[PDB]
Amino acid sequence: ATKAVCVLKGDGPVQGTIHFEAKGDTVVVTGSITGLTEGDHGFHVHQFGDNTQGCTSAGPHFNPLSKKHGGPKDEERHVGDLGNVTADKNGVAIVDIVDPLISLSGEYSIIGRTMVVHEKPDDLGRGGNEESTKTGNAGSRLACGVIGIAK
Amino acid sequence: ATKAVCVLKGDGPVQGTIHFEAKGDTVVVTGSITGLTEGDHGFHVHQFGDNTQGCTSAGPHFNPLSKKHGGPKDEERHVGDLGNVTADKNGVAIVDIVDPLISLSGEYSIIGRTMVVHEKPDDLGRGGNEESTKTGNAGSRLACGVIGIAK
Ligand SMILES: [Cu+2]
Ligand SMILES: [Cu+2]
Ligand SMILES: [Zn+2]
Ligand SMILES: [Zn+2]
Repeated sequence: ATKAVCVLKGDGPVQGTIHFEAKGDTVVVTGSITGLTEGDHGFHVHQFGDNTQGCTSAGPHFNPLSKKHGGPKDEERHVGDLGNVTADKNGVAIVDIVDPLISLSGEYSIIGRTMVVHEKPDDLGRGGNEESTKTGNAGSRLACGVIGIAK
Repeated sequence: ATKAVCVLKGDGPVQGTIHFEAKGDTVVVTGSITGLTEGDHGFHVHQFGDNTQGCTSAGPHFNPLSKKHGGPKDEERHVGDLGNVTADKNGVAIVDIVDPLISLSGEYSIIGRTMVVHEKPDDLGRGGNEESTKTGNAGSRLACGVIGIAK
């Protein structure tokens, strides 16, 4: 697929539609998430597209290369590290990311995996603690969805 | 990619969890669906893992070989044609299917696509009207979910 889509849903007020498009050796991510508290929220691709137990069953951050948690710009990051999405006072976050590590095909494709938007911001592996270089301290999983093939 | 899972959700009471496992050269599908009316219900893999408009956006049945709709045992069928699941009087349908066309990797992969359970029985393409050759007259989509990679 050169195109993918993900519908984020959770137990609370957070929902959103995320679009993915392959361009060169990058994936352009677009869309929006509504119902968010003003400010930043971690935005990551988790390993499994398993929603049997809410967003918890999605597992760890997609990390096929076995590296530590970082920000999208860092060389030392998990493939699923897409940084933070920023919500305005109205609680809407317009997503716009161009990532060079995630892919929509091949060994480490993200199709069939889970997109997760977190409760708190992602400190990009710079919080100092140990929960910083594993998840970036983004908190619980507000909404999530399995990444699917799009027309 | 040897295991996959799908959580079926809809506007109504129908829900269920479907499991997929690559065993040998085939794919074993198991699980259960609840909240169904007693009797048969179409059970298919639709082309897109797009839930932006409910089960509607999933598109037509997955059909990479460009064939007409049929039953799972027919030569002429869509790759996504898994026939009917049968609900007992308590509204529970136990899924136990092994299928020769679907796969969890490559050209026939259903990872990232949508599993749908229909309101009415699939006539296995033998209804005699044009609709039979497309959807088996299975009708509306009661519940669906994107097929994701499982641990
Ligand atoms: Cu995360
Ligand atoms: Cu169908
Ligand atoms: Zn990470
Ligand atoms: Zn069909």
